[PDB]
Amino acid sequence: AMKIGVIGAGTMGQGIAKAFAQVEGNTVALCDIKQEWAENGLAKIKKGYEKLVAKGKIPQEKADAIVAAITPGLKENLCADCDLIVEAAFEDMKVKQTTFGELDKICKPECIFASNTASLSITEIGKGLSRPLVGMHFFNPADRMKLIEVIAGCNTPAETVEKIKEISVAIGKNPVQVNEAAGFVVNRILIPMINEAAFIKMEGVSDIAGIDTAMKLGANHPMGPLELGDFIGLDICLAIMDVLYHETGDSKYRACPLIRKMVRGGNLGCKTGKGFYVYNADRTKTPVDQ
Amino acid sequence: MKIGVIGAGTMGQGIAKAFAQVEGNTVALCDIKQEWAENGLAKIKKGYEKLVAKGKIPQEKADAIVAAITPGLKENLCADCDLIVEAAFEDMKVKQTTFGELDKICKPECIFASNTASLSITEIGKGLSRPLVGMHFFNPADRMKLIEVIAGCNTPAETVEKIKEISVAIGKNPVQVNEAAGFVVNRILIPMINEAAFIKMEGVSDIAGIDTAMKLGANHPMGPLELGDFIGLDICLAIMDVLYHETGDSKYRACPLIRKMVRGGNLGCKTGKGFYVYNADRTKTPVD
Amino acid sequence: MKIGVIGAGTMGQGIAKAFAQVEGNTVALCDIKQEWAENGLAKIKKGYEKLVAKGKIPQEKADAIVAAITPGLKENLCADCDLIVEAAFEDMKVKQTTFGELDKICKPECIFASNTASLSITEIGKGLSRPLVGMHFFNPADRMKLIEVIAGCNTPAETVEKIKEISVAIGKNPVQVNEAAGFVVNRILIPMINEAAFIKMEGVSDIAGIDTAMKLGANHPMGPLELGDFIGLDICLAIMDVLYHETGDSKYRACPLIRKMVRGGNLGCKTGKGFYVYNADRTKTPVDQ
Amino acid sequence: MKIGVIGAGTMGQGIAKAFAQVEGNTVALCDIKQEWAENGLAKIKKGYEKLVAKGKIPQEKADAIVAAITPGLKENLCADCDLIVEAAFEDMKVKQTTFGELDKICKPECIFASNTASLSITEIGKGLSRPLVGMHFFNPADRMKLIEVIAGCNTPAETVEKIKEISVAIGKNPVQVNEAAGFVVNRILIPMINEAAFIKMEGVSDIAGIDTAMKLGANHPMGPLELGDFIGLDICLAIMDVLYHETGDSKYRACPLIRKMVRGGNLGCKTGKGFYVYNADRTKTPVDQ
Amino acid sequence: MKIGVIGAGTMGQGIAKAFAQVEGNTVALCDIKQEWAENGLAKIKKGYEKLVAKGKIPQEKADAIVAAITPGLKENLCADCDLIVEAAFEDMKVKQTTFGELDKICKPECIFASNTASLSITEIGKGLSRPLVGMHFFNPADRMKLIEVIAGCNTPAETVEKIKEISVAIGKNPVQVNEAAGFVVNRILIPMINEAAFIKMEGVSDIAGIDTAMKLGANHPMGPLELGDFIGLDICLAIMDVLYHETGDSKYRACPLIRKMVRGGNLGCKTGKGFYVYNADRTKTPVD
Amino acid sequence: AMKIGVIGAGTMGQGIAKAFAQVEGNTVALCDIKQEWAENGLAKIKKGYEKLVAKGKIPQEKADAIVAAITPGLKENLCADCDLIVEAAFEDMKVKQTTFGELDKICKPECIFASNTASLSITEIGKGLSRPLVGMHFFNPADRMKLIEVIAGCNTPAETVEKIKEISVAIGKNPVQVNEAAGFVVNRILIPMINEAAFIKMEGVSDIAGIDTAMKLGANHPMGPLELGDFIGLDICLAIMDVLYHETGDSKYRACPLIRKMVRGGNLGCKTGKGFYVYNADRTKTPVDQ
Ligand SMILES: CC(=O)CC(=O)SCCNC(=O)CCNC(=O)[C@H](O)C(C)(C)COP(=O)(O)OP(=O)(O)OC[C@H]1O[C@@H](n2cnc3c(N)ncnc32)[C@H](O)[C@@H]1OP(=O)(O)O
Ligand SMILES: CC(=O)CC(=O)SCCNC(=O)CCNC(=O)[C@H](O)C(C)(C)COP(=O)(O)OP(=O)(O)OC[C@H]1O[C@@H](n2cnc3c(N)ncnc32)[C@H](O)[C@@H]1OP(=O)(O)O
Ligand SMILES: NC(=O)c1ccc[n+]([C@@H]2O[C@H](COP(=O)([O-])OP(=O)(O)OC[C@H]3O[C@@H](n4cnc5c(N)ncnc54)[C@H](O)[C@@H]3O)[C@@H](O)[C@H]2O)c1
Ligand SMILES: NC(=O)c1ccc[n+]([C@@H]2O[C@H](COP(=O)([O-])OP(=O)(O)OC[C@H]3O[C@@H](n4cnc5c(N)ncnc54)[C@H](O)[C@@H]3O)[C@@H](O)[C@H]2O)c1
Repeated sequence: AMKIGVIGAGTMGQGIAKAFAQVEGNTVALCDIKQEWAENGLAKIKKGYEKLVAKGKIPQEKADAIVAAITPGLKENLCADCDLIVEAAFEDMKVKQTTFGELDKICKPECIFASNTASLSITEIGKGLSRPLVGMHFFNPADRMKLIEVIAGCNTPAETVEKIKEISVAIGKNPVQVNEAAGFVVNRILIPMINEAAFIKMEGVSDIAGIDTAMKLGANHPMGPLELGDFIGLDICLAIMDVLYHETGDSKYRACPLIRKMVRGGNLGCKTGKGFYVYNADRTKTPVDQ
Repeated sequence: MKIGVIGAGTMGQGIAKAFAQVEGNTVALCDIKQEWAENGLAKIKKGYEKLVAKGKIPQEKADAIVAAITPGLKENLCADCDLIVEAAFEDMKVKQTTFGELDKICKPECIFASNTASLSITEIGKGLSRPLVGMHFFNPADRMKLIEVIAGCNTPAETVEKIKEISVAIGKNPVQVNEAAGFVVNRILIPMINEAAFIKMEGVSDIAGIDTAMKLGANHPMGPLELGDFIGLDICLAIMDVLYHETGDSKYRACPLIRKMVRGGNLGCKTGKGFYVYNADRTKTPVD
Repeated sequence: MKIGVIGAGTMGQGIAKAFAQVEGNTVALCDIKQEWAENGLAKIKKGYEKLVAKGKIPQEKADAIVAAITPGLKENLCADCDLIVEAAFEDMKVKQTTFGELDKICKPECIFASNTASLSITEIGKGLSRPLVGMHFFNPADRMKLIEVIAGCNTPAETVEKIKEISVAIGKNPVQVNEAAGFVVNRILIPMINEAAFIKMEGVSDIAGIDTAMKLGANHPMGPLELGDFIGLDICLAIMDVLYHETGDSKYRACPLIRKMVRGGNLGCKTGKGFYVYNADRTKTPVDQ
Repeated sequence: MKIGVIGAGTMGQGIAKAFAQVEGNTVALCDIKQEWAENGLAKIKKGYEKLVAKGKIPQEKADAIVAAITPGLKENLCADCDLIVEAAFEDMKVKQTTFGELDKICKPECIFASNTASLSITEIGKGLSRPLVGMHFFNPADRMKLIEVIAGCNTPAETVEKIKEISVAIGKNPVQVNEAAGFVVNRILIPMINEAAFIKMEGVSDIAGIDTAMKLGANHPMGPLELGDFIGLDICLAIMDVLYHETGDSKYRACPLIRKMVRGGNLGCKTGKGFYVYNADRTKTPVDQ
Repeated sequence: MKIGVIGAGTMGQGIAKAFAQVEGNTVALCDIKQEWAENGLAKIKKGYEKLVAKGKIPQEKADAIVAAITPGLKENLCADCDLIVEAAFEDMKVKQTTFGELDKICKPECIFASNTASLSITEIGKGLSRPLVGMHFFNPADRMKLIEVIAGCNTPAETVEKIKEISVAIGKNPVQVNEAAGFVVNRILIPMINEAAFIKMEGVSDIAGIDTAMKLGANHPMGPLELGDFIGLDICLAIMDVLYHETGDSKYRACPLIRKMVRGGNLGCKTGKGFYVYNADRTKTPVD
Repeated sequence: AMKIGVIGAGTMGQGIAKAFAQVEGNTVALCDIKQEWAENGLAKIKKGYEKLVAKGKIPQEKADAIVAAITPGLKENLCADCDLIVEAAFEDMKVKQTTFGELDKICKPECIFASNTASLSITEIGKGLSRPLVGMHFFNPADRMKLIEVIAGCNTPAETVEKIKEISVAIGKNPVQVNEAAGFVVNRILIPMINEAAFIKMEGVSDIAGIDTAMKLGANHPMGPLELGDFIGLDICLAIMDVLYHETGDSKYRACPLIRKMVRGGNLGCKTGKGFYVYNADRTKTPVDQ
C-alpha cells in the first residue's frame, strides 16, 4: 500500500508512473501544470500499452490494471496524502524549486521528496525546503530498466536515502547510492564513451559502422557508441557533455565539435530520422559516411 | 594458405588456433627458443583435449588443428609463409629487428602483419623492404570475431584490403583503422575503466555500486571495475599512459588510484586482488 | 549583378570595393546609422582620392566604382539584390536578427552569404527560408585574393558552387572549407597573434622585436602584433573566445594582455592605439616605447 | 675572421654560406662522417653552380666563397676559429657532449654560439670554461636576414654584444631575446604548422586548400604545410615536444599526424616526401592527391 | 586632504575609518540612500564606543574620527574631494555609471580609485575623462597594512605614484600591481583553499587534519579550510570562477565539493556551518 | 624506553635523529652506507649544537645529553633490536627497496618500518616486504617542527598507522593521517603557492619584493612565497612541482618556466647565495629585479 505522486507527464514522467503502477498495491497521481497535459500523458501511456498488446508482449489485463492505478490531475488536488513525490518535469532550476516549494505546503509531513533530475543539483533544488530532498534517478525506459541511482545531496540525511533504497527494492529495482556529483555514475561514464567515438570519427581514425562494429564485437557491448548516441539523442548527449565540462571545469569532458555541429543542423539521431545513421522507412539504417 | 605466428605466448597461441581452425591453413608457431614454441603447442593441445572431454569439439577436428601447427624458429619455418602475424614482446627494437630478419627470410610476396596494440605500426616497419600492416586480434583470438586492421602511414591500400579478405576468410569481421593511439576499442574502453576509478577515488560511489550501475543502467556485460580487474590493472594503466604520452592531452591522465594499486601488486584476477578480492570459492568481494 | 553588403565597417567597405571594382556589378552599402553608412561611402571615396593622386588608379575608374555603391538605409535597396554579404558585428544573435529582418526585405530568389570569421554557419541560418552560405573575405577585401567558402549541414551544392563562380568572376580564388570554428585561416592566424601577445606579456621580447622577428625571420608582411592592430584587437579577442568556447580546449585561451587592451578601447588602427600608437606622420610607435 | 660551423646539414650549410659570402671570413665545416661533411661542401658547390648558370651570381664570387669553406674532420681545423656556431642534432646531451669535446679543441679565447631552435642555452653550456650564447639562424641562413641573440643566465653582455656586431657585419639584423622555450619565431611559427596539420587531420580542408589559404589569405610566402616540409618535419616535431615538455601545457601537444609521418621517414624535402611528394620535374604533389 | 568613500557597507566603513584615522583627513561616506550612509556612520560610531570601553582608544580620538566622517550622497558631498575610493556593489554597469556621474560632480584634479577585487579596473573607467586606478584595501581596512595599487591598461604612472604616496601617508604599504585576475593575494590565497578542498574531496585527509598540517607544517596562522570558512565559501567560489573565466586555464577550476556546499547554504562562519560547525560555545567541529 | 634507527645521515636524517634523541628514554642509531658518513653526520649534529650554545638558545648539558643518545654506525651492526626504523636516505626508488629488503632480515619482527620520503610511493617502496611499510614524514627542521604526516600505503594496516600516531605524540609531535597521494597535504598546497608567485613575477603582474610583501601583510603569512622558495631551495620546489605534474598528469601543476630557468642557472636560493633574492655577506637580501 503506497500512494506515489509523479510531477511531470512527459516521457520520463510516464515511465516513472508506469514503474510504480506495475507493482501491486501502488497508486500513482500523474500530475502536470495543466490538467489536459496530464490527460495527454496518461493517453500516451494507454496508447503505448495498446501497441505492446498487439505485438503480444503484454496481456491486456495487465495493461488495464496498470492504467487503472494512474490518475491524472493537479498536485494541489492529488498529492495531499502522498507517500513519495518523484518530480520529472522540465530541467529548469527555478521551475523545480517552485514545484517543491508548493509541494512542501500541500503534502503531509511523512511524504518523501525525490527528483529524477540528471543535469541539476539535488542540493540546490531543495535548499529552502522544510524536509529533505533526495535524487531518485530512473533510466529510459523506467518501467524496464532495473537501475535506480539514489542521490544524496549536501544535507540529505542517511535515513532519507535508506527509505529510497527500500522503495526501489520494493518496486523490483536495484538501488545504487551516489553522492551528488555531475553525471553521477552512469551518465559520467557512458556519455564520454559516445563523445570519444565521435572524436575518433571526426579525426578520421575509422568510419561510423566500423566504430560501432568494433565496440559491439571487441567489448561485447549491446550497441555501438554512435548507434547509442542516436538512440539516446545527440542533443541530450551534448547537454550532458557540456554539464560535465561546466561543473568540473575540466577540459577532459569537452564536447566533440562534430557532435555540436550535428545538433545545430537538427541531426539529433533517431527522433529526427538522421544522426550518425540515416533511418529509412524500410527500418534500414545507413551510416551518413555511406 | 600458410601463416607464420611469431611468439608462442597467450596471444600467439590464440592467433595460431584462429588460423589453424580453418581447413587448409598451416601455421608456424615460432619463438626465440625451440622449447618455448613446443611448449606453446603443448598448451594449445591440452586446451583442446579439455574441449573434447567437454564434448564441445570432435576429437578428430582437434587432432587436425594441432596437426596444422608446427613449432620452431622463424629462420627454419617462415621462408615460404604467405602471411606473418607477429605477437612477441612489446618492445620497439625487438619488433624492428625481428621484421628486419624476416625481411631476409620470407619470400617477397609474404605479407607482414603485427598484433601490437600500443606500439606504432608505422615505426615498426620503418626501414623494411615491404609494407607493414596491423592485424590486431582480441583474446581469445580463436573465439573473438573482431579484427582491427591498422593502416600505417605508408601502408598501401592493397595491403589493407588483402588483410580484410584474409580476416573474412577465417571468419572474422575486419574494421579498418588508421593508426592512432588506442585504435578504437582500447581508446574507448580503457578511459571508461579509468573514469570509474576516478568516481571511486572521489567518493561518488562504491566499487560494487559503480559496477552494478553500469550493467543495469547501460546494459553492459561487465562493470568497468570488474572489467579492469579482468583485463588486469597493469594493462589498463599502461594503455592510459600510452594514450596520454601519444596525444599530450590531459584528458587521458590515468587515475592515481589505479597507479597506487598497480604499485602494490593489486593487479586484479591475475594476482587475486584488485578492486575485488577473489576468494577460494567463486564469489568476489569488493575491497570497499 | 546586384549585391547587398550589410555592414559599413572596415570589411563592409572592402567587400563593397571588391564587387564594385569589377565591371557590371552594383553594391548597396548598409549599416546601423545612415550617418555611419554614409561615412562608409565617404571613407571609400576618400581612399580612392589618395590612390588617384598617387597615380595608382585612373580617376575615371574610381568614379565608376564609387558610382556603383549606393548607401541604403540598412535596406530599402537590399530588396532586389541577387546576393547578400553580411559583415555586421561578430555576435550570434546579432546575425540571426539581421538575417531574420532580411528574409522579408530581399527577393525570394537571392543568395544569403555571411562574412563571419569563426561563427557557425549552420546556426546563423536556422529559421531562414533559403540556404545560408559562408563567403569569407580577408582584410583588405579588395586586395586579398582568397575567399573561404563554408557550407552548413543544410546548404545545397548549387549555392556552394554559385558562390565559387561569383568568387572567380570578381578575380578571387575560392577555397571550400568544412564548417569548424575558425575555418582555416583564422584558426591558424589568430592564435599566432595570441601567441605573440603572450610572448610580450611574459617578457621574452618587446613589441618591436617580436614584429621584426616574424617579418625578417618568416618573411611575413606584417608582424603578428601589427596584424593584430590591423585586424582589430576586438576581432582577435572575439575569435579566440569563439575558438575556446567551441572546442572547450584551453589551448585557445585568449591572452589576458589582449583582453585588457580591448577593455580599454586600445583596438589598434581603428582607434589609433593598440600595440602601436598611430601618429599623424603615418608612423607607428610601440606602446612599450 | 675565422668561423667554425659544427654540423653539415641544411642549416650547417646555410650558416657556412652566410659567413663565407661576406668578404674576409673563413669557415670550417664539420659533421659526423667526413663523407657527410664533404657532402656538405659538395651540395654547396652544387647550388652555386645552378645560381651561376642562372646568372644570379658571378662565378668569380661563388668560387671565392667556396674557397673560404674548408671541411675539417669534425675539428683539427676548429682550433683557431674565433667563433663557433653549432648546428648539430636538436638533442640536449648531444650538444653538451659536442661543446664538451669542443672546449678542449678550440682556442682559449673563442666565442661559443649555438644555433639551437628551442633548447635551453643555459643548460647546453654548463661545465664549459667560457660563456655560451645563442645565435639562431633561419632557413635559408644565407638569405633570411634575422638572427635571434639569446643569452643564458650566466652569459655576459660582452658576448651578447659581440654576437650583435658579428651579425650586422655579415648583413643580418640581430634581435635579442630572453631565454624561453622556442624564443620568439619558433614559438610562434611551429604551432602554426602544428595547427595546420590538425586542420588536415580533422578534415576541415585538404593539404592544397590549407596552403593556398594561408598564401592567398595572409600573404605568407609558403603555406604552413609546405613550410613544415621545408623546415623538416622531424625538426617541427622536436620543437613541439620541447614546447610541451618545457611549459607542461597541453596547448603545445604535437599533432599526432606529424608524429605518424616522422615515424615513417616522411620528413619533407630532405626525404622527398612529407605533406607533399617532391618530383624530379621540380613540382610537388600533395599526398592526399 | 578630503576623501570620498562611495558605499557604506563593511568595506566602505573600513576605508572611511582608515582615512579618518589620520589627523587632517575628512571623509564623505556616501551611498545611494541617505539613511544607508547615516547607518554606516552609526555602525562606525558604535564600534568605536566598544573600543573606548575596552580601553584601547582615547575617548576624544574616537570622537574626532567620527566627527571627520560625513554621510550623504555623492552629488552633495564629493564636488571638492581630492580622492574618491569606490566600494559599492560589484557590478560593471553600476560602477561605470557611478564614475560617469562622479566625472561631472568632482573637480578635475580629483583622483578616481576603486576597491574592486574581481572587476576589471581598465573596463570600469573605460570612457571617463580622467584616469581610473585601483586602491584595493583588505578587511579590516583601518587595521590591515597592505594596499594593492592596481594599474589599469591606460592608468598613467603619475596616478599610480600618487596613490602610493597617499597609502604611506595613511600608514599603509602600497604594492604596485598591473591588472590581472586575482591581483596577487587572491590569486595565490584562494587556489590554496581550493586545493585543500580537493585534498578533502579525494579522500587524502580529513578537514581537521588538513588544517592542522598547514599551521604546524607551513607555519600558517590559519588552516585553509578554516580560512575558507572565515572568508566565506561563496566568496572563494566566486574568486575561483573569476580566475577560471579570465584566464581560460583549467588550473583554476573550482573544487566541485565547494560548489556543492555553497549550493546548500553552507558558506562558513556567516551561516554557522561550512567545513566546520560553529557551536554556541566557541568550539568548532569539523563536518567530517 | 625505545630504540630508534635512522637510515641516512644527511640533512633530514640528522634532524630526525635529533627529534627522537630530544625525548628522554630514546636512543638513536644514526646509520649510513659508510661508517665515516654517519660519523660526519653526528659531527654535523655536534657542530650545530655548539652554535646554539654560543647564541644562548640551548644549555650545553641538553646538547650533550642529546648527542650521547645518538650512535653512528651501520644498520647491520645497530638495528637488530630496533623498535622503529625511519629511513631518510637519498630519494631513489631502488636504493630504498634495497635498504628495506636488507633491514627486513636484520631487524626483529616487532620493528616498525617507516620512511621519510616525500617524492616516492610508500606503496611501491615496501612492495615485496614481509612487514608493513608506512610513511612518517617530518619537516625541516625535524627537531622543532611539530607536524608529522603519517602516510598509509595501499596495503598498510590501520594498526601500523596508529602505532606511528602514538610514537609521534610520545615525541611531542602532532600526527596527521594521510592516504598516499602525490605531495600529501603540505607540499601539495604549499609548493603550488611558490609556483603561482613565480608565474605572477614572470607575467609581470608585480615585482618580487611586492609579491612577498603582499603575502606577508595581506595573508598574515610568516614568509613571502618567493622568500620561502629560496629558503626551501628552488631545485626542491621544481622537483615537487614536476612530481605533482607527472603523478596526476594534470597541467594544473605545471612548473613555472622562470623557476626551471633559475635552477638551470644554479640560482637555487639561499644555499647558492642567489635565487629570487641575492644574499650578501652583510645579511642583506635584495630582489634580483632590484
Ligand atoms: C626551425 C628553426 O629553428 C628556425 C627556422 O628556420 S623557422 C623557418 C624560417 N624560414 C622560413 O620561414 C622561410 C619561409 N619561406 C620564405 O621565406 C620564402 O618562401 C622563400 C624566401 C624561401 C621563397 O623562396 P624564393 O623567394 O623563391 O627564394 P629567394 O632566394 O628569396 O628568391 C628566388 C631567387 O633566388 C635569387 N637569388 C639571387 N641570388 C641568390 C643567392 N645568392 N642565393 C639564393 N638565391 C639567390 C634568384 O633571383 C631567384 O629568383 P628568380 O628565379 O625569379 O630569378
Ligand atoms: C579576421 C578575419 O575574419 C579574416 C582576416 O581578415 S585575417 C587577416 C587577413 N589579412 C592579412 O593577413 C593582411 C596581412 N598583411 C598583408 O598582406 C600586407 O601587409 C599588405 C598587403 C597589407 C601590405 O600592405 P601593402 O603591400 O603596402 O598594400 P598593397 O595595396 O598590397 O601595396 C601597396 C600599394 O597599394 C598599390 N595599389 C595599386 N592599386 C591599388 C588599389 N586599387 N588599392 C589599393 N592599393 C593599390 C599601390 O601600388 C601601393 O604601393 P606603392 O605605394 O609602393 O606604390
Ligand atoms: N580584420 C577584420 O575586420 C575581419 C576580417 C574579415 C571578417 N571579419 C568579420 O566581418 C565582420 C565585420 O568586421 P569589421 O571589421 O567591419 O568590424 P568593425 O569593428 O569595424 O564594425 C563592424 C561594422 O558593422 C556595424 N554593425 C554592427 N552590427 C550591425 C548590424 N546588426 N547591422 C548592420 N551593421 C552592423 C558596425 O556598426 C560596424 O560599422 C565580423 O563578423 C568580423 O568577424 C572582420
Ligand atoms: N629548418 C631547420 O632545419 C632549422 C632551422 C634553424 C635551426 N634548427 C636547428 O639547427 C640544427 C640542425 O638543423 P638541420 O637542418 O641541419 O637538421 P638535419 O636533419 O638536416 O641534420 C643535422 C646535421 O647535423 C649532423 N649532426 C648530428 N649530430 C651531430 C654532431 N654531434 N656533431 C656534428 N654533426 C652532427 C647531422 O648528421 C646532420 O648532418 C638543429 O639544432 C635545429 O633545431 C634547424
